[PDB]
Amino acid sequence: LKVTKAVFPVAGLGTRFLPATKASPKEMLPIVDKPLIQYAVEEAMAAGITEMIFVTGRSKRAIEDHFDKSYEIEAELQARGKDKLLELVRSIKPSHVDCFYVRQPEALGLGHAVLCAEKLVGDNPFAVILADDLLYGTPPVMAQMIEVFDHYHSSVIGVEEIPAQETKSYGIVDGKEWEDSIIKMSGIVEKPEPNVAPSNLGVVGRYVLKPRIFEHLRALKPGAGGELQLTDAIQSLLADEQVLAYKYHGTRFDCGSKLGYLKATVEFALRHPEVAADFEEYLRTRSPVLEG
Amino acid sequence: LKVTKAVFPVAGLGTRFLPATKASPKEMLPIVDKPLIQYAVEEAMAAGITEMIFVTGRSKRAIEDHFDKSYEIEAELQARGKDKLLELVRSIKPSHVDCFYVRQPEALGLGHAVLCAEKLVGDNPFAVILADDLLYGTPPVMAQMIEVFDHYHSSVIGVEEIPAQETKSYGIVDGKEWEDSIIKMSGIVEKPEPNVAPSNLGVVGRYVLKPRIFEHLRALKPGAGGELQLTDAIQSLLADEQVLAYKYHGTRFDCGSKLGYLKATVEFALRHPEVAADFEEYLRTRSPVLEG
Amino acid sequence: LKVTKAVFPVAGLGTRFLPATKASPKEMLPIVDKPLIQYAVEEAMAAGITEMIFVTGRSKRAIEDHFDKSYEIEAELQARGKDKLLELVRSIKPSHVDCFYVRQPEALGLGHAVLCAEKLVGDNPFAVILADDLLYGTPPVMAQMIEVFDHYHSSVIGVEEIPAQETKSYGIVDGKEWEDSIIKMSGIVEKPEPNVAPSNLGVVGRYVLKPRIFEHLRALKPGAGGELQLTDAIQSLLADEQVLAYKYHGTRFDCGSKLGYLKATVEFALRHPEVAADFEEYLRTRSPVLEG
Amino acid sequence: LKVTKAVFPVAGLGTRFLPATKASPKEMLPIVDKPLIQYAVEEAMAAGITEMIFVTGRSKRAIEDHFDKSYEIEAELQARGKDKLLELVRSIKPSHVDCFYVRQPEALGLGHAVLCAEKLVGDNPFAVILADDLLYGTPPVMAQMIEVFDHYHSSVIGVEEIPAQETKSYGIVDGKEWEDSIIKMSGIVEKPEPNVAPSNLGVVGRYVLKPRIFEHLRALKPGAGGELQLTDAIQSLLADEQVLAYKYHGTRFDCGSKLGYLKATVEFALRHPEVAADFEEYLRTRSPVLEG
Repeated sequence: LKVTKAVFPVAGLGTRFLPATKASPKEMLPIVDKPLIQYAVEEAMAAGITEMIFVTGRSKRAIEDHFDKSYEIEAELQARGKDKLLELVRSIKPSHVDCFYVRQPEALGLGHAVLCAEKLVGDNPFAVILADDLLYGTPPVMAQMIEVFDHYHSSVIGVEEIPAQETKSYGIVDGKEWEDSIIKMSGIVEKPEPNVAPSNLGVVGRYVLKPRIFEHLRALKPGAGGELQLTDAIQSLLADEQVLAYKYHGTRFDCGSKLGYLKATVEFALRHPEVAADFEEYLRTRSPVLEG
Repeated sequence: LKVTKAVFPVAGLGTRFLPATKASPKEMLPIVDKPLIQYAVEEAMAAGITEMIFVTGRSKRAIEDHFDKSYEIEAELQARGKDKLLELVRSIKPSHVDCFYVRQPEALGLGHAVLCAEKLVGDNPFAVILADDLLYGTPPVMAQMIEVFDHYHSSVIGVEEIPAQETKSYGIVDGKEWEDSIIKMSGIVEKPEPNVAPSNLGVVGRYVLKPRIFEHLRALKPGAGGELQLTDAIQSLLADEQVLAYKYHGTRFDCGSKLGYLKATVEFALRHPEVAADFEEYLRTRSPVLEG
Repeated sequence: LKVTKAVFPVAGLGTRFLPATKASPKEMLPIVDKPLIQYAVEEAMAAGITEMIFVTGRSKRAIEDHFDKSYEIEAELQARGKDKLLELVRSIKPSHVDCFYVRQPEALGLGHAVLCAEKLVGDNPFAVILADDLLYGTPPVMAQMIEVFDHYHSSVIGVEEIPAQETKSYGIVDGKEWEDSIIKMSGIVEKPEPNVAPSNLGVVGRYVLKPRIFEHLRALKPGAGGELQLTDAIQSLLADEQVLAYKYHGTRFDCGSKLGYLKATVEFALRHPEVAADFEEYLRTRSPVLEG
Repeated sequence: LKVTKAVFPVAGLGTRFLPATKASPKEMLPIVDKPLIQYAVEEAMAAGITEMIFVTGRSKRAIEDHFDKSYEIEAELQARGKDKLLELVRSIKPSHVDCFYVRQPEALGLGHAVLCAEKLVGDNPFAVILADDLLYGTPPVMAQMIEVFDHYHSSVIGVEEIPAQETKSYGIVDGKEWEDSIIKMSGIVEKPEPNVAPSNLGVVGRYVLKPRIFEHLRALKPGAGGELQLTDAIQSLLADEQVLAYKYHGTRFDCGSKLGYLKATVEFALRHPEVAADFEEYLRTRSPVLEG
């Protein structure tokens, strides 16, 4: 059983980024020169995934027009004779990668977004990648997680040791450590108060899910708006079969926050061949007072 | 004669920002949490301008959907009970500000973009603002320039002392200094070699133009694609009436370049009440090695 | 004072055409092979008008994409070598015609839509054309009305004799005939009861307005939703200066109704070079029974 | 093995409908008050199909916005208190129906569009429905064809008797009749000359295909542009397993042609609750002269 598909929820309101996210989801925010969602798709590609399923909401066109062919932009590029840039634009969606679109009509949360993709995933394991968790890993984090999935044939939840006083911001897993970095999960709890959290292992926006999850999602009684909690479906699933938590190696930038977006911008600029040296020299010599 | 209108060319390919500008013009790039074009519109508003004319090209919808009312986003905001954010979203286009759209069908340069707006400006003086020149001024730069225009009733070209070896990147003005910061222009030349440049005063993306400019634009024989050089029209205009260069005070970020975009991000983050303190402490303590 | 501008309110919900108008304004409905709004723009062009001002609302993109350039459609035509269809596509917006867009954020009616366009019209007389009134006239109706305006330099209201029992569907004018088909208006009333209507001359969706109309729209007490009844502004205007009603020659199809749209389709098909002869023969021989 | 999925190629350039199809695919053309593609989706729904796969090209947004939720149109309906029109709008995409989108970046024909959808169909039989073939059948034609598929578990090709001199416009099947209206196919040929055509049974835009078809599409030598002739893949398939042609009962309108579109408009108008009686009376009494 090989994972060839990834589901990307890309209806991010980005309240912490208004007004920038007025007309585009937060997953389209650029880090230096590349949208968050493209980093995420490239991470999926590095894990062997070739079918990208985008679950869109408002401003779907920012996502669609990013990955779909643009005749007008290739015209402008061809007209300016910019041949390297032409191939850069084509590489956003290589020929062997497919992009499919499905709608989440109402912003009803992650579990609902996953369930919307059910009949596009079919009877197949699949990745779920939240692009506002920007991850740097060697190899990429989803590639690490596909290694785990290929070995154990169990769902894999990406987790990270987080500060004990911040457990109210994370889903928190419980279980016994198995091998290095792998926890056989006995439970998952959504945003526990620090004094009740069963561990310091918080869920990050990376999952490999076996298709049985859809069955458990469908069984949940929804909330007020109709929200389905993916955590409740995961909790229900591990009662029936093995579910693993994987402590990935790498660095996370929480680009659901402006601070994390700024850290990501700084770190990736300093790795960017076009600007790294000049940007470092700028940080070293900048004046503290902005003159108007 | 009061300036109530501003023309914003917003068909920026952003070759230096591909792939981020695949589906949105470079003028929509965010600085922390606000698109460049919104900074520019706010600068025009600070100068008393109330009619915003956007000259669009590819991906016009990123611009239109930013300034036009969104029913879906206000629905999401109302559904989440986020009332301060609701007013933030409404303030993108205050009730007393109008936004009009006109097309530049082909990317044929700035003079062509200005001429496309002729019959929307009418027989009125108007501002031209290039949003990828991000300016910080107290008061804002266009407000400074409208002060000059209201006093002299002559076109005003925003200029800046630039390094002598970089004159090939700028239009360069010539003339006699009049009062503090004001040059009565005798000529303007597009991108001269350093050893021939008549001054070190380079044109930045800010203009106040009297409507006679349209006549001079129309008189120009176009280039290969049909490009019209605004510089040639300005050169032609000053032969007939007074045209002034204004040395504004403030700081410019060249956000047509990735480096300038990064400097702008850093400087405006350190002024941003939500992140300034944490971002400074991050810059002070960050590790030099990114761990994968 | 020549009329060079026309205002086209194109926020038509087409409740009578749902679900067809789900994602497109009713003014984009095709008559045989051409949208209603393109018939209206061609009528304006025949009257010498060269600036088209579209007051958009919901689904603005169907209108914008129709009149703006499309590279992808021209790439598909180019790839199929289909040549005459290129001149046809280019003819949708000839080089000497400008298209400008302004938003009516809330669908508040015709008088309000006219006021939204004020700063695009400036201090100029202008046509107002409701495209869901499809008019066939030789010469075109707006061309007839501009001839009237050029002769009298007064606002012109298009009218037609309507059945006496239908006056509650129309604005109804009153006055005295002055030359063949020209009424010097003494009054206008919005939707009178038949037994109270002062004439049988009902207003159709064609106007030539002098810019004094904007001051009269502002003087109006708004309706409960904020509507400004254009009829009441015309009533106010004619107290200060001459306003004329013009009994145009030609045929109207009320394409605000499904029945008028079908009649229009039949009549224009029977004049269409490609289908007229074959469609008439089909209407002559068609079987009344539809086999299922 | 039930058919739950239908593939709708909707990249139709509608060269015969320009300029109407400038900004909208021909499959969005309305018949009275409903787009062709919605008739096609309703026919699929009547056959028990619940996953609609749209293979888009140029102007994908007209198709997407038709089937996806619109908050602004529902806000305008809500503000006008128009209630039954809400159920009508919601009925465009009922809760139990999923809409998925895949791109055909280059307009390379039907067989190629079917292969583009392969990974959305998976290992499942599927319907293929060309919406510009408007079919009226009681029960609907795809419902008739699914009954055939459920009975024989073989691919089903929709066919109709066509005039012998028109075979160069059709794929033409050959075989032996097996039950009323069912032909066990021995061959199929794309557009034979009349004197060479093996039958008068022409293929219409309705198919039920088993997923073995994808392997046969891949085995085909591509056309000069990269096209894959679906007819040749069906010819290849029937050498390995049973393929049936089904002579449906009902009436076809070729809405790839302006004349068929007009006939469809007339016939469906004459069955429409709101206009049938009044439209028939207009056709009976209409004057042949159009007054200008």
